[PDB]
Parts: sequence; structure tokens; C-alpha cells
Amino acid sequence: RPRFSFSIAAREGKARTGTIEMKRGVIRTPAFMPVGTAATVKALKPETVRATGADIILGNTYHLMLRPGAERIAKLGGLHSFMGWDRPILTDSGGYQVMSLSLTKQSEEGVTFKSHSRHMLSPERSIEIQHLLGSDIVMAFDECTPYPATPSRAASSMERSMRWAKRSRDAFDSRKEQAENAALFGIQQGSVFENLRQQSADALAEIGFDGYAVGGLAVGEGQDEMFRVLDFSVPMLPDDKPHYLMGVGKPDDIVGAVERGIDMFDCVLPTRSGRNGQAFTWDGPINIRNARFSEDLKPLDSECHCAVCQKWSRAYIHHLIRAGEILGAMLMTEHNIAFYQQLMQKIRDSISEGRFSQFAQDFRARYF
Amino acid sequence: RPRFSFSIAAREGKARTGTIEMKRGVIRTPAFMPVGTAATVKALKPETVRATGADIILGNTYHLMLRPGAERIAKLGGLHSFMGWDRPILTDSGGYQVMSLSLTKQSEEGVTFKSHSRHMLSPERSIEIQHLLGSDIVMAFDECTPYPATPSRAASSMERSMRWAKRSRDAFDSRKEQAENAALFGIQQGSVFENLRQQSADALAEIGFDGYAVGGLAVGEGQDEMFRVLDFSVPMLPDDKPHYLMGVGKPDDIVGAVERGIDMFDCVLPTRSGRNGQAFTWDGPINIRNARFSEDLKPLDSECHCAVCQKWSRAYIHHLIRAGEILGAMLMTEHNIAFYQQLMQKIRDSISEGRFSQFAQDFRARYF
Ligand SMILES: CNc1nc2cc3nc(NC)[nH]c3cc2c(=O)[nH]1
Ligand SMILES: CNc1nc2cc3nc(NC)[nH]c3cc2c(=O)[nH]1
Ligand SMILES: [Zn+2]
Ligand SMILES: [Zn+2]
Repeated sequence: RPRFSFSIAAREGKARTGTIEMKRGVIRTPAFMPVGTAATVKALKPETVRATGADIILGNTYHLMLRPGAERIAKLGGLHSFMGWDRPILTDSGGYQVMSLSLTKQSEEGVTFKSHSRHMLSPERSIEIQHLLGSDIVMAFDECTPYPATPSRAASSMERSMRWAKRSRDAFDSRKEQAENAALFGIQQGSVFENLRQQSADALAEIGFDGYAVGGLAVGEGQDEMFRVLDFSVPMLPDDKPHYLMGVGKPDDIVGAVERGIDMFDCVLPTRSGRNGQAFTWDGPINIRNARFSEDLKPLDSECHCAVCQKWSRAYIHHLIRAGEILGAMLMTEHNIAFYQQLMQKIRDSISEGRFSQFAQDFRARYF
Repeated sequence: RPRFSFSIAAREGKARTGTIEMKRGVIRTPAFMPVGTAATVKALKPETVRATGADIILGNTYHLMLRPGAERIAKLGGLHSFMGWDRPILTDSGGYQVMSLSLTKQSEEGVTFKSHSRHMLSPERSIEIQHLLGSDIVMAFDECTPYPATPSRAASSMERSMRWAKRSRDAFDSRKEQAENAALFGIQQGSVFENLRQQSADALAEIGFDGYAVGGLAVGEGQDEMFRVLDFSVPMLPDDKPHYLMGVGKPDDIVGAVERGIDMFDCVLPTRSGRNGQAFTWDGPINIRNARFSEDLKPLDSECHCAVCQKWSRAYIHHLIRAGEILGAMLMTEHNIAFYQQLMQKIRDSISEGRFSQFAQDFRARYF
């Protein structure tokens, strides 16, 4: 395969469906990326992740650089080898988790922080850590602007991000092995302000990336406002490259985002809430800990093709979660990631068949 | 298959190898039974348990009767259906865990206790709970005599156990469906005293069971003393029925026990210590959390055929366990149960080939 090729096979409105071809495999778009925090998609073997239909996973740079360490993973052969996932891996650039999870000192150079011991991240180190991990899709080092932000603060933050975007580009390009085998995505910032989003889009396009993220959303603004910002922001991005909305989201968030032009998603919601007892169903989420499932012999979801729904009942999984059993986390997680992959498959198919608008409407009437 | 048929195919000294045929499957002996505490072998899907080579698992009556409940499991179709294990299940009779895990009041009728809310166990209720769970091999309700015990106390306790053994027999036999489809094992008691062991053996034989456990060991007496007691105790049991040593044990315990006539084993050591970071290897156990494995690319064990050793390194599993990741528990557990099944396979094969004595010696020189 090529280093990177994005092809759009079909369109409906702003929605697109297609493929990203990369050396380690093909990514069907719109894609959902299960999250591998610390070199594991929690409670799943990689074969199980693959079995659910995932084409690519995300790795968190912040966690990895702290434990087990990027240089160590490099010494051991790279993240793919280490965790046993041989398909593409997208790595985040680390700043978002630094600011939300670590003491910190921000500067034009980057950020120094204390592990939750003293560490540094900058455009150059971020890009080098992603290289050491052997990431397929490298994210530019950015600043996710807190919400709400005043226009002045949003602008200052966005401008720094665009300076860091150029630095990220140059660091990536300076490393031949990385530039020849990996892709680099830029991240748009600008909070909820259309002109700042535009300036950011322009800056990123002039630098040039393999793909473009819409950064700075799903940070407390709510779905209405996130959709409003996507409405004007995604058309600013190059049409012929993938559009990634990081940290999103609930099933309806994903559907609405695809309607507005997004091709890629990641979120911990299916894994984390699965361990928390929340199961996604076509009729909306259920909390399996609830007493009403204690004798319910139906599967988590009536239609789901996953192995969990083929084999075990709500009543059993209720018991496991109640009991704090590891197999409960395993089964809930497998189902929820399978459910997300089936959602993405239905989106892809409906776009390919020009019935996505109808799918979105049907999905919503039943889910709610 | 028959309800119950034990065949001995080969003998070496006191060791035997053969098969137990039951309606839900064949059990290769000497057998190791992974423990399913609360309707799950911790951190493993039942298919994974089967993949390691297990033919039968144990279920804990105490835990099940408390959560989710025996009657509830019965309503839902039985333990096999509930947890997704379609092969034989041996259920313990519950007293051992009552006395070690629950406030309690002991009487000739049985034991009342408070869940760790008020519950009762007796020969009759124990046998009924095992029926409700749909157990294949039912254990008589006994009293595991604490160690050390004076001869008087050992005798009093053993005598009660033998009265309870008769009550267990009669309760089992009174339930046609149970008597036609399940087997009943009696448990020998008597602490470390040869004459009490003999009286117990005699009592159990006169009642008549499908199999005989050596109860009251692995309760603090140490291997030397456990082997000494097995030396005289196992020959007292009927030769033509299975001999079960419950709660044993370490690999060397198992080897030594087979040398003395034991055909069946259960223990939490491979599962619990696996989650604790202890991995069994042919060169002895290792603690994977130790820093010396942080960059060790070898599998947990050099020879092990399990899927974990085919695919992941010590260094990765070290990281997972260090990080408290669920996949670490999963992988450690799968390896350790596979290791135990491979140990049992080597024992069976060596007995069948009349080289067990040599295997035991070789095993020991390398393991220690
Ligand atoms: C690593 N860079 C980076 N990560 C993010 C993670 C997010 N996660 C959410 N909601 C869960 N919004 C996010 C925005 C960004 C963002 O703008 N940039
Ligand atoms: C359920 N009846 C019953 N359980 C037991 C469990 C044991 N577990 C150990 N060591 C870990 N010894 C045991 C003895 C008995 C025993 O004599 N009887
Ligand atoms: Zn499912
Ligand atoms: Zn192994």
C-alpha cells in the first residue's frame, strides 16, 4: 500500500464514505477508533478489537511517555509489536491529557509538567515520541483551548497552535523514516468563533497536512453548539483530506458529525462506560447494573451481531458487573466497541447507498 | 455418555491415568479443575478456559448461593447456561468457605451464617443448592477440620462429617433428576490421624459414593505432612473410584499427590496468583512485576504452547500488571491455567508411558 491515500467513494450532502490506505492497512471511513490508553484497549485482546470491526486504534502519547516510556517501547520494537496490534495506530500529540491529567508550565516552547516525575512536551518532542512509538498517523502538537474562551484568548491560543503546527510539520519532515512511512494531521482550533476557525483552517492548509482534525470541541459546549461550530468549520478544511473530530462521542454525536463532514472519531465512552455498566443498544443506552435486568435472558441488544450478544444474557452480565468481575468488563467492552463498529458500518453503507439522511432520522427516532 | 464411568487406562505405582465419562463430557485424569468462584473463571471467557485444555471446572456453592442465588440461577436455566460452560462442573458443598469467609453457628443440623444476610447450610440444603445450580459432580456436605486438631476434636468432627455424608447421600438419591444425571462424591476427614482416616474411609465406603475426596488437607500442615497423610490415606479409599484432593495446589504438590494416588485437583493459585503477577514456568514461578522483566522480550515460559506465550512478551505483561490493566490479569490467568493443563497432560502421558517416576524427578530438578 502507499504511505497514505484517502479516497472518497460516495457522498451524500456533506457526508462522505471512503477509505484511507496506509502501509499497515486500510481504514474504512467514517471510522471509529477504539482508544488504547496505555498500550491496551482496556479489557480486550487486540484480536478481539479487530473482531469487532476496528481498522485502527488510537494510542495516548501522554500515558505512554510516562509508562512504560517511549524510548523503552522503541527499544522493544515499537507499539505495534509491544501490544500486538499490527494495523494502523493514530497517536494523539499529548497536550490535551497533560493539561487535564497532570502541575504544568506553558510557554511558546511547549509544556513542562509533573507526572500524576518532571516531563516536557513540545512540537518537536511530541513528534519524536510518536515516532519512537511507531505511530502511523501522527497528530500535530496543539493547544486545546478551554471552553468557554473569550475571543482574545481563543485567538492567542489558536495562533500559538498554528505556530506549533508548522513546527510539528518540520519536525515530522526532518525525520525521513517517519515522513516516508507515517502521515501527519494538523488540528484546527479557534473555539466557537467562525473567523478564528477560518484563520486556523487557512494556516493549516498553507502548511499542508495529510488530514485535518477539528480540535477544541467536546469540551463542555454541548451538542447544539458543537454542531453549530462544525456547520461552518468543516467546510473550511480541504475537502480531499480526512476530517477528524477527536474525543467524540455518543452515537448521536457521531451521526450528526458525519452529516457535517467528519470522517474519523475516537472516544473512551464505549470502553470506559462499558466497564461502568453502560451498554449501547439501538433503543438507547441501558445500565446493566439496574435490578430490572437481574433475570433478563435477552442479550444486551436484540440485533447486535457481536459474540457477547450471541452467547450471554443481560442477567449474567448484570451479575458480573454487580460482582465487579473482570469478565463483566470484558464482555461489556466487547459489546460496546462492536456496537460502535456496527454503527459506523451502517453509516458507511447508508452513505454509499444515498440513504444516510433517512438512516440518521430512523436512528434517532428509535434511539431516543 | 453414561451418568458416570471412571476407567483407569494405565498405572505406575500408586499413580493412575484414565477418564471420567459423564453426560456433559469426558474428564481426563489426573485432572486440574480451574475454579469458577461466582460463575466465572476470573478474567477468562469459558472458551478460553476450554482452549487451555480444561475438561471440567469447579463452582463455589457459598458464593453462588449468596450472589446471584441458587434459585435465581435455576430460574435462568442452570449454571452451565448462565455462564456459558457446557462441560462438567463440580460444585463444592459450601462449608469450607462458610467457615473461612462468613459470623456462624454450627450444629448437628448444619451451619447458619451471615453473608460477608442470614443464611443456612446443611446436608440437605447443600445438596439442593448444587441441584439448583445443575452441578455434574456434587460434593457431600462436610466439615473441614481445622489444623492443628487434637485427636478428640478430629474424631468428633470426622464423625459428624460421616453422619452428614449419609444425609448427603440420601438427599441426593431422593431427587431423581439429580441422581440420574449427576454424581456424588464423599469426603474423607480425620485430620492427620491414620485411625480416624481409616474409620472415615470405611464409613464412606459403606455408604457408597461415585468418588472420594481427601478432605482436611492443605490447611496449614505443610507439604511434608500433607504427603505423609496421603501416604496412608489414599490407599484406604476404593481403588476403582476417583480420588480428589481439594484445594491443592502448587505444581509440586500436584506431582507428589499424583504419586500418592490422587486423580483430581482444584486450586485458585493459578488464577489468583496470576492476577497478582505470579507466572508459572518450568523453571519455577516468576513475579512478572519485577523490574528485571521490564525489557525482557521472551515469553513468560520458553516452552509453553499457550496463546499468551505465542504472542506477547514478559515486558508487555510486566507493563500491564504494573499498570493494573485488565488485559494483564487476562493474559497472566490464561498462561497459568494453560501451564497447569500442560502439567496435567505431561503427568497423564508419563503415567501412560510408565515414565512418571522419571518425569516427577526431572520436573523437580528443573523447577527448583
Ligand atoms: C491531542 N490534541 C487534542 N486532543 C483533544 C482531545 C479532546 N477530547 C475532547 N473531548 C472528549 N475534545 C478534545 C479536543 C482535543 C484537541 O483539540 N486536541
Ligand atoms: C467443601 N468441602 C471442603 N472443602 C475444602 C476446601 C479446601 N481448600 C483447602 N486448601 C486450599 N483445603 C480444603 C479442604 C476442604 C475440605 O476438607 N472440604
Ligand atoms: Zn453485542
Ligand atoms: Zn504460556
